[PDB]
Amino acid sequence: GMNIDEIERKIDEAIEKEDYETLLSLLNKRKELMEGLPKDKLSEILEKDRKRLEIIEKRKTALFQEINVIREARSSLQ
Amino acid sequence: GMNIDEIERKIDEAIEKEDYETLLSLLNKRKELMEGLPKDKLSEILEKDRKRLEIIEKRKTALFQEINVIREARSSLQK
Ligand SMILES: [Ca+2]
Repeated sequence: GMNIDEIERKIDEAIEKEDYETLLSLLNKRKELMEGLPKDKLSEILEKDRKRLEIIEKRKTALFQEINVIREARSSLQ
Repeated sequence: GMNIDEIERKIDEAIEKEDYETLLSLLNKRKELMEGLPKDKLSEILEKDRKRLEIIEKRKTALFQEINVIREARSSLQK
């Protein structure tokens, strides 16, 4: 078993490497440990998750920008 | 400026490197030359363009897959 702090560290690593499938699995592993945490640690993990979500939402808007440039190229190839 | 052969080569280089802004620019430069080309070079270019469309469409689909997994991660984060 990995401890909460060790999964927390892999979660941020996954996010940085833009490895979202691995992130998914870590969050699902973390889901088991969530119910037996003290309230202060839980609240800091949830606060941290807001910041994590800000990171991937910026990555998502960048993917949409790159998709759109390919749409321009596609029109220009046609 | 550059001739058609050099542009076509840089175009394939831009596709490989995911440099779609440079592709756009190169395609604009090519569109000026298109009118003057022989019918044989035009058809060569149209054929290449098909394969090129396949490559960037495959890459656009890959990006959407990333977006789709990202949406799942958000859900799992938003509990
Ligand atoms: Ca992975």
